Amino acid sequence: MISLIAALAVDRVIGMENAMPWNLPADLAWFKRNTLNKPVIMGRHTWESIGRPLPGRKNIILSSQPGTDDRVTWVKSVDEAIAACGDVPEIMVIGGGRVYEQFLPKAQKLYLTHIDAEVEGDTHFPDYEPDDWESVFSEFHDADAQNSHSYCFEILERR
Ligand SMILES: NC(=O)c1ccc[n+]([C@@H]2O[C@H](COP(=O)([O-])OP(=O)(O)OC[C@H]3O[C@@H](n4cnc5c(N)ncnc54)[C@H](OP(=O)(O)O)[C@@H]3O)[C@@H](O)[C@H]2O)c1
Ligand SMILES: Nc1nc(=O)c2nc(CNc3ccc(C(=O)N[C@@H](CCC(=O)O)C(=O)O)cc3)cnc2[nH]1
Ligand SMILES: [Mn+2]
Ligand SMILES: [Mn+2]
Ligand SMILES: [Mn+2]
Repeated sequence: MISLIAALAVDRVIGMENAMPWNLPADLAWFKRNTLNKPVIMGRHTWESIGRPLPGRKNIILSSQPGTDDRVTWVKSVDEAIAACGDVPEIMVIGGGRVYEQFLPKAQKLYLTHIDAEVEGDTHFPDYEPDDWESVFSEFHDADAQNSHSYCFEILERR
């Protein structure tokens, strides 16, 4: 099973200048809980944005060029990325925009955080057809002293 996990600001913005400009510790904690002990697939730009391997996960990087770091696994196509995960129950695709586009048709589950923040950005999450997806979990949180915007955790499953 393939799942996508992402955090979306208003208008599906997910990034600007190869960064995420907000800081929401509760959402990073949610990301860690839902990805720990699972393989994670990311594109090369997202690898450069994170800047280090994510511990406790098999890190798989898509790039058309040879890898430059043997602490992670480098693959050259979507099918190779999936194969490199082995026989696991759930593969997590962690972006960015181009990677989400390619994996969305193959995904059964979306873990989305909707952040109430207006962000200028240059990268968006794919347009997804709402009729294809059932909301099975949602949890709203107001802003607090640690998290400066309100946010909604949602899990959707392909109908
Ligand atoms: N808010 C969130 O949830 C979230 C999550 C992830 C990322 N982001 C943001 O998203 C942005 C990065 O997204 P992006 O769309 O620019 O880049 P991306 O999807 O991270 O990376 C694209 C790169 O991945 C490689 N790639 C993708 N598909 C491939 C394929 N089928 N075969 C081989 N290589 C492939 C290519 O690398 P080569 O050029 O080396 O071939 C391509 O240039 C940043 O702003 C980041 O902060 C946000
Ligand atoms: N909901 C969600 N939020 C994100 O911030 C996110 N980010 C990415 C890609 N970028 C990043 C950037 C940093 C870290 C990171 O530092 N993660 C630590 C945080 C642990 C914690 O804060 O409790 C990790 O071990 O996962 C992960 C992914 C992909 N999907 C996402 N999905
Ligand atoms: Mn092929
Ligand atoms: Mn197999
Ligand atoms: Mn806000």
